[PDB]
Amino acid sequence: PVDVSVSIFINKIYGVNTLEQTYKVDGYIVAQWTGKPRKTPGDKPLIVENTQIERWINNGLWVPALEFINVVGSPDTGNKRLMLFPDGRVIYNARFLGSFSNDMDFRLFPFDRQQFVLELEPFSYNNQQLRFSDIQVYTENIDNEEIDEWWIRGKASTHISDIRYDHLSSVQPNQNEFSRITVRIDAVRNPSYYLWSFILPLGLIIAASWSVFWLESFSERLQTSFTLMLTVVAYAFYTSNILPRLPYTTVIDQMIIAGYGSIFAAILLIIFAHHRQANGVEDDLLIQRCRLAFPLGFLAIGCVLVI
Amino acid sequence: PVDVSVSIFINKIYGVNTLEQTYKVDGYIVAQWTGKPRKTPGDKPLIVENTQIERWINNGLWVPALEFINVVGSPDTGNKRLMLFPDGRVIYNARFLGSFSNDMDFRLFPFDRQQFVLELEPFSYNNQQLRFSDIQVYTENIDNEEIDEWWIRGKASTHISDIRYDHLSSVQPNQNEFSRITVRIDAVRNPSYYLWSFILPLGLIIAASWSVFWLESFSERLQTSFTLMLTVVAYAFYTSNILPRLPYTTVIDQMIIAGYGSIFAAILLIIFAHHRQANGVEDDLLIQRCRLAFPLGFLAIGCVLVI
Amino acid sequence: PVDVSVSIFINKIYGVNTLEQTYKVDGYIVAQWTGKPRKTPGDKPLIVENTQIERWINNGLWVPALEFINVVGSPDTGNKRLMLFPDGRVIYNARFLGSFSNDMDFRLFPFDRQQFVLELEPFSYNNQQLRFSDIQVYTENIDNEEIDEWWIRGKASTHISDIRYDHLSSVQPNQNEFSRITVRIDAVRNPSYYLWSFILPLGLIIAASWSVFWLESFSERLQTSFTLMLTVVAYAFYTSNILPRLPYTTVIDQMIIAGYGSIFAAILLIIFAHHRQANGVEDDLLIQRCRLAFPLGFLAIGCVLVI
Amino acid sequence: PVDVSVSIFINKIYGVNTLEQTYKVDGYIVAQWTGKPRKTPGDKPLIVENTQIERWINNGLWVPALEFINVVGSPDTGNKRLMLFPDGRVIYNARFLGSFSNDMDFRLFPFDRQQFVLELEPFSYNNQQLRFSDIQVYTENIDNEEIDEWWIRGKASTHISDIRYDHLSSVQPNQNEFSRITVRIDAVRNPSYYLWSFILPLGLIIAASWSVFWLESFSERLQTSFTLMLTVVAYAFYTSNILPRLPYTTVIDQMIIAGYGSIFAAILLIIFAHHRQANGVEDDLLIQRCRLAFPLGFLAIGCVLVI
Amino acid sequence: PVDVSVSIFINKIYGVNTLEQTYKVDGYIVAQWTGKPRKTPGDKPLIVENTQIERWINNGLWVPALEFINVVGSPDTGNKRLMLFPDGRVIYNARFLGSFSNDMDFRLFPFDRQQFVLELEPFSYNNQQLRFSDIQVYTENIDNEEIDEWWIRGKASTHISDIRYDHLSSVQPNQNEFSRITVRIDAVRNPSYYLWSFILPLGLIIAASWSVFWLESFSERLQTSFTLMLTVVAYAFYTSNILPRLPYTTVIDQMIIAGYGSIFAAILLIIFAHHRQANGVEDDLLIQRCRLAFPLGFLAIGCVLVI
Repeated sequence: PVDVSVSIFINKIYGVNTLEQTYKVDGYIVAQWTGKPRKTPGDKPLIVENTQIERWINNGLWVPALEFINVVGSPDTGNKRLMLFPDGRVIYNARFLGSFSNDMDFRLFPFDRQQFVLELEPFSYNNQQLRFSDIQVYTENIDNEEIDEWWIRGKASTHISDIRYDHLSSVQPNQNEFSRITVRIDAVRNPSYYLWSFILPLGLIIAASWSVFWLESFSERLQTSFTLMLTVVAYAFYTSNILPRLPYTTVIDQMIIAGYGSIFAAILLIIFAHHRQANGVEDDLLIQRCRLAFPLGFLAIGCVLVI
Repeated sequence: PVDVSVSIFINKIYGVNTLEQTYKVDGYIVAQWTGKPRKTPGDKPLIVENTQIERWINNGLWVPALEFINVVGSPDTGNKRLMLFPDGRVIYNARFLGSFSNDMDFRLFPFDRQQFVLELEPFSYNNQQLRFSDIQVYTENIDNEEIDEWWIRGKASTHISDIRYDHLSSVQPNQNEFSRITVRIDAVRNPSYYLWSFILPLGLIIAASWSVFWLESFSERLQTSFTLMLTVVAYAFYTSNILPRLPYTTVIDQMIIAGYGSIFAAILLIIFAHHRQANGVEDDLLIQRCRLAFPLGFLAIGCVLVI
Repeated sequence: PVDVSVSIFINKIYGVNTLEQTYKVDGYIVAQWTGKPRKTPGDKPLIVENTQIERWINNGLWVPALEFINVVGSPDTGNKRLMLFPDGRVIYNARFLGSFSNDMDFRLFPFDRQQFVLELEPFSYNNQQLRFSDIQVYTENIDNEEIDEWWIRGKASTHISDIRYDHLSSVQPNQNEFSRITVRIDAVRNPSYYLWSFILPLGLIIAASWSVFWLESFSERLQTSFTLMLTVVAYAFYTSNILPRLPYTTVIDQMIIAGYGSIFAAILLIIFAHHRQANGVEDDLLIQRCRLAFPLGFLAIGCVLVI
Repeated sequence: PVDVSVSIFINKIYGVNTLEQTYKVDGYIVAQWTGKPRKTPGDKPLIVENTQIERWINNGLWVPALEFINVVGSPDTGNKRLMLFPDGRVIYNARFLGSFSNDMDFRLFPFDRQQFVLELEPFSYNNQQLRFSDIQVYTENIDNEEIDEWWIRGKASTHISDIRYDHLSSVQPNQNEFSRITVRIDAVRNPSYYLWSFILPLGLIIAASWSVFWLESFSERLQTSFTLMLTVVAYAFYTSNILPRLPYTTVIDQMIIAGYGSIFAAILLIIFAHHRQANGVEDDLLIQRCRLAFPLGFLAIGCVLVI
Repeated sequence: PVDVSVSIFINKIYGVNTLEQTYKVDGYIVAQWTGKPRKTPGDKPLIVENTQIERWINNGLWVPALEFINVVGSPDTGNKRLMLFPDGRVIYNARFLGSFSNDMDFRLFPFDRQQFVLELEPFSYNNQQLRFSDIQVYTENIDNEEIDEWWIRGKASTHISDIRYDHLSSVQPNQNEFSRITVRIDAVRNPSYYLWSFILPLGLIIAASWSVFWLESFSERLQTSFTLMLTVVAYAFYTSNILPRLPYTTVIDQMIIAGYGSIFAAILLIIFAHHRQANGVEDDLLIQRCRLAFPLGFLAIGCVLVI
């Protein structure tokens, strides 16, 4: 089991496709291992660049293919470097961009807190043939300055795990198990755009839904309420292209459903108020005085639907 | 006919393009076959990695090209591995991403139940030259946890079929027939997003279409009904970008057509009620009392259009 | 002139980009020719797979490059096969996906009838050096089952034509002429989605445009008509993203222009009716009784604009 | 200075990205030059196809790389052909698709007249090492038949120019200058779609803006005018996705700004008419009679904003 | 430390993805260095073109890989040239397109002033093995002519810096430090499109929000205000697809929030005016006379929200 030391320098994280739960990570990967000693020209290390490492591999030099488990497709790799040292150690540096996938949990879409996971593993060599000793992830080029769409909180957690595989049991009897590296970078979404553009107008429209009751006759109350639905429909088609589709309901969508329930509540109370006239002569006072009780009640409802 | 054992490990299924009936499958494919025995360095199996299997193929090593029948383009393959054993068996492991196509049937778009089909077949070698013995599909990394947009129900069904070809009859007289593997993974769509965002507002708008009749004069009934159409038009341009185009009509679209038929029904009954005045003096009572019969009738109509 | 027999197996046709008049065709192409006889190992034909035909080509084996004339870019080819027979014939099988272009005529966009054209031609070898003998196109995997967005009507017509070129006259004096194969697959669009979602609401909105006249006073007639425009504007921004842009006007767009002309017609008749008051006292009866003549007249107009 | 004869056969021009000022050109390029005479097998010219010219180039055959100056990225080249003649001349044929860029001037977006520019130049060889003798551009497969989105007017103008470079002065003292070919194909946009879908409804809405004044009281005039803005806003979000963004204002956008200025003009005249009541008793006649002077005045304004 | 002279000719800058803070730069890069003298055929410099430099690199010729630090993926390189001189100097010319990233600061989105940064650095050779002497950036093909979406102000600033790396300390003890080149091209956005299409209608709608108060009764004031919200909602879904998402609020979005605050302000003053009736008989004069004080106050507010 040859010892391999991995260093992952995360250049930048961007392109968080919330639709597909993918995110593009750019960076560098550096693998250090020690093999047989060899003769180099001088004591200078021998640097082999891209479109030239492949000739050394065809010659018989051992370069492992450290794949990414959670990647989409194949990483659009850039330059690659191979330093052969006269001491006997080999350093493989590479630049990678990749669309990585993760099980993002969108419980609170404005206020989300996920982790970007890079999962690195040897493709063919098991634990008895290649073992990852340690990884230090240099998340240093990543920095939040309150303009970034994701605040990257803290450092990056590194984990060296050992993973067995069911599908390699048929081809390998007892050694079908691979070493693996998990790099988790905890990030929180910047909620200020959604707070200042997609939530405050819901508050204004729901306040308007409270203020619709101030009219003293029923027909233009109905016309006002149908104008409102339209308004709520227009702003519901607004914010229909920013967020993914999940079984449970994200915060913007409870606000939209709360707006729908409000406008309808207005419908049912004005129809009931029109039908409180038992003989067509009794006025509407106790149910028409909901201009201060219904607003506070739906403030409580909205406080529930935010918490 | 050399026996080939195939193991397909489905890593993840995503990107279901309902527009094009394509879906991206990531995974690994492992082909086991047995050829002539050979001399390897030691009893250790010889592992040949990517950009190095091609040299062995050019040397004269037999590696079949197991194509995907239902794939879009060519699969964006990643790392590939070839283990040559001193016993005499060869194991070809490969990582594939592919846009696969299937005849998806969108009878009930919120409540759909399809199957993702991976169709694997040798490209050039017929049944007399290469026969698939067995396939076990390790659908294990796939798991539903009620956040996924598709619930993957049960295991994956495997089928080894034998398929003849008409276009290879002109070039091969009697042996133009190929072995084939069909892997079907039954999946059901998560309907909760469509139920809680795209169907309940139809219920509210159609209930509003029922409540439009409570006004006691005809002109602002017409103005209210024209406001409503607009509302139904706005929400009909909503949900115009989520679903494909088919000959028959999916559940959201019967709800939209039902809304159109409702609003118009409101138009025709209020024009008829205005024209029930035979001499301009007869009032409208029996046709204006549809605030409790028309709603239940269209509840029955909606129950038909959901079932 | 070596005789080449071509067999094109159309796997599936999809992705009809009406914007760009391109469509993606997946399939296989099989070229049969006869050259010098050669010695093969045994009487078994020699099969040469992908990333190995190129070595035979570099050795000196003659493989023509049968290009597609009407393709966009280069076809994303998959696996390729070359059978060399001891008899003396060579069979080149290949799997191709291509974005093909054609002069689509969108006279009736819901009810369109076009033909998908695959135009195949040798890239460098003229008629005196390579002649296409016959083509049989196996359009068999293509089948309509009334869910497909295009019904493929009948078989595929094959045509072997002879095409001269002006730009190759300067480099080739008398033989600048190439053989060519045209494969035309006649298809008709499935109109049921457009009939049941994009035409019937025009009928409802135009019927509403007829029913706008039932109001007995002029000001709220104007307000209703301005609400209607908005409605027609909203549904005109609907269906603005499904169809291409042409000089002449497709069926949906005559319906939209007919709706605009209707609503305006309503404007001009109500302004004229308000101005039929010569001294401000004469009522409006003969021009206000267009609730049964204007609807039938625009039924005739719509029958013209559909036929 | 070796003489190179270029023939560019433009197959088709499409994909005019007005957003990015790029357009995709498909076609063929044929370079004729004369070098040292050579021995070929027979008097038949020797044809070298794609993935085989590179071996001749590595052998020592001189093939220049005729780059495109105004291309986006690298051209997605297809098949390439190299005819070596026993006489001594070499013909390099190639099929190219490219995203080409040009300084498109969108002064009149419905009625635009631009030119598609293909700029071809040797990458490394200056004028003293490679000189373009003549170019004839065979724009023949391009034809307008009044369905195309661009009418291609006339032939293609060819220009052989000589261009110096500042950045190659530091590496080449006196010969840093390259020959160049400019091919300009003048095209005019098909305006009929914009005339019949994006300009006539502006005329109808502005005519409605003229007809808003016919109401005899002020409050519902204001409500009608606020309905109108909404209408103008809805149709202003319509046609927000077809055209690029420029400093000056294209014809659709002067029509939208003219509509905004109209509706507001209606606002200011009805507020002024309500404020012409000096003591609340004086009626509004001279400023309310703008139902025939304001429409003709804004006909003149629109005639200015079209010309 | 071999001296390398770099010349970067920026052909064109376009495709500024404000969503991803990426921009596509096309251009040429020319590296001059001096190595061992060599024998060339004649005194003519030896030019080695693309798909032929790699053979010289495999032979043993030293060509450094000058990577881009801030690039997305790998640059879609085009033609490459290598001039070997008999004097002893080597010139490597290359054509590159790249998606480059930068920390764009969107404080004033119509009136933005950023800088496009190209960051060039040797991939493997440190300062002791390769040192950049000087760079002159020939920003000459870039020119503004008041049609471009970005005005490129002034020349391009060049900077030769020295950058240490933490992740290369584990593999290189004392020399882990690389020379680097930063090219900054200051650009300002063309604001005229946003001024003439996305800001002036906000002024008109807010002026309408001021003029809503002229009605003399409360119910249709409320209906007018609900029509207005809808208007503000429709134009708020307008301009929802042009700009990125940031923590702080860009100029269009303060205008949208200012419009929301206006319409609501109208709501609260008309509810308060209706509630200033202490016994239902006191009229509303002092709070209804805000048709000239509220407009100027919100002119001051808008002057704050623009400055």
